[PDB]
Amino acid sequence: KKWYIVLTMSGYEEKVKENIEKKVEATGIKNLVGRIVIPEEVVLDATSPSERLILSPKAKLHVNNGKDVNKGDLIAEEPPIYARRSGVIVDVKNVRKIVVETIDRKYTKTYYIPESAGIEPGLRVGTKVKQGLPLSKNEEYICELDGKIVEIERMKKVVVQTPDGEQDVYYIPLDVFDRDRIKKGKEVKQGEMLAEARKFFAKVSGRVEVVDYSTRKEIRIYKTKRRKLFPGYVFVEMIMNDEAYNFVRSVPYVMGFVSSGGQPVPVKDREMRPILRLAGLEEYELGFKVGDMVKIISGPFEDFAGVIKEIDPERQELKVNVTIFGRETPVVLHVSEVEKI
Repeated sequence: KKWYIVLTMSGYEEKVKENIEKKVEATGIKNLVGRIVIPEEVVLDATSPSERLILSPKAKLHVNNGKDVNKGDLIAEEPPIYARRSGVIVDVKNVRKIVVETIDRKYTKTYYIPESAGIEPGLRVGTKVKQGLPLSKNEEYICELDGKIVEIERMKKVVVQTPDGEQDVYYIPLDVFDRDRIKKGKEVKQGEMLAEARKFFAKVSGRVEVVDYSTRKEIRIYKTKRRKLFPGYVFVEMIMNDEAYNFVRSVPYVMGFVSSGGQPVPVKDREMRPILRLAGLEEYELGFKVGDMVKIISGPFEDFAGVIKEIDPERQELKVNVTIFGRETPVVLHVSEVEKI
């Protein structure tokens, strides 16, 4: 029913959590121990993306800058495609979409090379291209702009023709192409879904960074590292009495509790709050120099004093030393989360 710190040897925290969890299982005593937390700090650990997903500007994102995700999470969703006007399909054509990002950055060049023109072998995401270099195995469709491919995708070009003769062009991603809905000669109606929505899941675990442009959205996922904030501490939620005490105290590798005199001290609310926030167990809201005293104003460690120790501009990051549990503790955070006092 309350938080207590269990002492272990530095670097044995995880074993103690497992042991405790097992003892609970092998024992059937399930009313003593609740949640068990080993406060870790997730830091960036990648010089560049481990996934870069490129998406339409109309892509619903289920993530957001700074967010941390696991290898299977839904990170985005592309809406369905709808016929803008009524008419008949007059052409359906296999077409490769090749999106080139140029050194002049900022916005991208999309190409559509008819499959019947042979897509050049050797073209992949990451491939450098220069002007004059063909993209098609034959003539036509030459690259007009030096850059790199950031997306290549098979599609169907669907041309719907209105009764008076005008035309709408849609590019259907192949994997959602629907042979019975989408075929030359078929009547489409305004509002008709020509293709379903698409989902997207993290190919990798890490921290997301999204670019939100009018030209396109991106999700980038970077490999992160985890660092135990307090070696030798295990925070365990538990009723505290003889039985609970002895129950956890006698776990292998459990060395004791943090306690003044007798029965162990339940962590002060103020000191536990960062633990909880780091644990995702609570849902929460200029010229700095090394050695500067600052106040954390946001985040897990909100309301804590600190000392700048490391500064990382062009990332607007700070490593500041904070005292919790009378322990000097380096925490990473954004400049937007501190004040210079």
